[PDB]
Amino acid sequence: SFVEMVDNLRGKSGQGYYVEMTVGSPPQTLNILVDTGSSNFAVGAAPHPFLHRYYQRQLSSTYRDLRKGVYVPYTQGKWEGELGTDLVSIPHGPNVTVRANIAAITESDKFFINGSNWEGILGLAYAEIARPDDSLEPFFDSLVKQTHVPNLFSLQLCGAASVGGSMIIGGIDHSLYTGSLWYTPIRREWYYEVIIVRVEINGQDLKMDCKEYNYDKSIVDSGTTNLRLPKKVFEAAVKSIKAASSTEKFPDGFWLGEQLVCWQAGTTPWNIFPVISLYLMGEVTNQSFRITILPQQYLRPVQDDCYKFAISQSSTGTVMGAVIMEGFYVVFDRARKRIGFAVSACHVHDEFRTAAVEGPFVTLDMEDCGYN
Ligand SMILES: CC(C)CNC(=O)[C@@H](NC[C@@H](O)[C@H](Cc1ccccc1)NC(=O)c1cc(C(=O)N[C@H](C)c2ccccc2)cc(N(C)S(C)(=O)=O)c1)[C@H](C)O
Repeated sequence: SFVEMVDNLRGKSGQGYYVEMTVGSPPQTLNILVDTGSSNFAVGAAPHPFLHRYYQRQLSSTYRDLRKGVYVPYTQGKWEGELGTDLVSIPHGPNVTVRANIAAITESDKFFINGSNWEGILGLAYAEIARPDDSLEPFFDSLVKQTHVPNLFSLQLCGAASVGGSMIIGGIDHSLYTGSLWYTPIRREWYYEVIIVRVEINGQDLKMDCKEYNYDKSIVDSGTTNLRLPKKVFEAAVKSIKAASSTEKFPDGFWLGEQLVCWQAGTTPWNIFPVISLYLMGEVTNQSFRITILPQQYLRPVQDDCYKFAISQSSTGTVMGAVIMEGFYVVFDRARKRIGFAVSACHVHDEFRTAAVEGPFVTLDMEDCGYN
């Protein structure tokens, strides 16, 4: 069942995790970026400098035009295209074929990435944020109503120059994580929004108003590279990581992601970089759990060893991107309106520290952490 889906994700470092899919009749094989931070299924349908191949509706026996246009803007990049429907299949997924909506991308800007090796995007979030509007069915909703595939999927993103991982569609593969799964409620169903109730850095409470962490939302977004934080939080955090690593000095544009930093290979001072603990709302009253991330997650690798600072500011709330998701087995349990976290089988090691998921913790007034 699920062993066929283990390792069905590929990618280049810093360029995104994709899965193999086929569209149309006869089947057109395509690499599709897996994005929990959006809800449209789209593929390049026109020649592009960065695209090795693209979707051809002309050669599809099954393609149906919807004669509606569509435009989709992300934080990074944008595109427009022609809405249609076609048969879609997942080679290393469940043994099924569904008719799903597909946006055929004819125009785009700063969206496709050179060398990334993917030609499309699979938005796995809810209809509420689908473009043009919620009447356009997202892929996973189509898959669930048309088949007996359970309303659940898991993502295990394995970090660094080739990355890989697993998208378990329809279930939970217990050989891919250690310890117990801890679950946080999905607050409402648009993005996969969660509520962060406490933040620690090297075991010291950031001591911020709970609400600041979730202003105006906090989402789990596999389509985003970084851990993005609200301005006030981000400044609090950076001040703390600086002070921890003040033993060395970096140009200020490093903390902005504008510049790299290098160390002679094998001498990277991981110790002076702190661990970050995010506390998430739990399932029972006054109960939370924490996930802890190593500097090996937010110092992304680019003779020597060079790194980019992968914590950034945001004006759309906290975005728990690949930085957080790598090294965790993440269960998007839509059926039970919850997201599970567990230490990944491909958690990446520190000599004297480890990524963790721990509970139970007690946290009072967790509902006050939510922003309205
Ligand atoms: C459709 C609507 C619901 C709009 N939704 C959204 O805007 C929300 N989520 C965004 C994602 O949907 C989209 C989908 C996408 C876009 C472009 C290329 C590939 C994939 N992603 C991004 O905007 C995005 C991408 C990157 C980035 O570089 N990604 C590469 C592919 C990657 C590398 C490694 C791991 C994962 C992804 C960065 C960023 N950053 C801003 S950063 C430098 O990490 O701080 C943002 C947003 C966070 O609020």
